[PDB]
Amino acid sequence: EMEKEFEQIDKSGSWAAIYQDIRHEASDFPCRVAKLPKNKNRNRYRDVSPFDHSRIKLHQEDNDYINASLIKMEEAQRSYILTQGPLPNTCGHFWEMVWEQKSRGVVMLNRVMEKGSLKCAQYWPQKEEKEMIFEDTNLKLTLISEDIKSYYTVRQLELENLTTQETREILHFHYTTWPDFGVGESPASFLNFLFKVRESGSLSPEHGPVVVHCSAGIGRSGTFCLADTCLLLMDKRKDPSSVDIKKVLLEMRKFRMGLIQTADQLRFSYLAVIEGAKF
Ligand SMILES: [Cl-]
Ligand SMILES: [Cl-]
Ligand SMILES: [Cl-]
Ligand SMILES: [Cl-]
Ligand SMILES: [Cl-]
Ligand SMILES: [Cl-]
Ligand SMILES: [Cl-]
Repeated sequence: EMEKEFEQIDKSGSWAAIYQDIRHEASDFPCRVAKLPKNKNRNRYRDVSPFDHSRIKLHQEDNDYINASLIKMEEAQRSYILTQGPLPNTCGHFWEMVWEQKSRGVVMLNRVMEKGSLKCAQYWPQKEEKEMIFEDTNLKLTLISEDIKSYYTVRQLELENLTTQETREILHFHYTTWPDFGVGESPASFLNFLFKVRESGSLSPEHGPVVVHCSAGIGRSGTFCLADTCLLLMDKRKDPSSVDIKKVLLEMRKFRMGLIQTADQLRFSYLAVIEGAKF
């Protein structure tokens, strides 16, 4: 069904056109807080801001602002936090959000440098003996172990609230092989990565929402959540062919602007959901 629609779009070459229809129909909500002067250095890209209604608020006494959005998919019964790659001055905010929102997993979809450009701060420790302390938000983060695989790496991190000395294990799922240009010929390793995140329990409703990021927190991140939600909808619905990817994406874009940044990414999402549904 969805498969048929896919071929028709490909035959007619109308990916660009469908994607531009999505951009035109997308919600527009205010982002007043994101745009306040005092928040200029908390945004990686001035063109990518959380809506006020869905922005994650930091709890500590201080500016509550982080560039992160809660995406609550009602029907699919899953929530995600989509955020930008942390900046050198917002790594403490980032981990503070993970703590306060009770996330179990963090999903990273870029390498810290790609095509020789910085997309994200080194916001986690690379060596066991060199833990990170975020003095502004009073948190300690330790690498406990890491499982480096061919197409992704999973790290076990210990996050300690230095105020309470409570500790939590955070799973860091780092997809390290998203192509430097365009998207993957095949969705196979992206889909295997998604299933590994699922299998870990990080997406379970007993935890806070998974934190998902890339550089701006809308393109690859949008792909990840879009595919995951569509696959949920396909397995839950009495009629699985009723899942409309374009509608699911528009619904997601009520919570954060600009999810899926290119017609290729849109096409890749279709591919990933189609291939995924089979599995
Ligand atoms: Cl201000
Ligand atoms: Cl939904
Ligand atoms: Cl492997
Ligand atoms: Cl699941
Ligand atoms: Cl990215
Ligand atoms: Cl739908
Ligand atoms: Cl857009």
